Amino acid sequence: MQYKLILNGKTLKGETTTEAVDAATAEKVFKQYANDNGVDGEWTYDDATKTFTVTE
Repeated sequence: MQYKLILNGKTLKGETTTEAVDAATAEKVFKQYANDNGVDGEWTYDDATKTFTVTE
């Protein structure tokens, strides 16, 4: 599957589409992108919308 990351705060607000395949892998990819850009913090995910949020 393809998963959407919403990054919300600090450095940037926006949505980046990563061809992340599965849930597990997308957490490891998304922790990296988040920490790469600054917004290390709390994680939420919703399945039905293919949606991951890095929230303050």
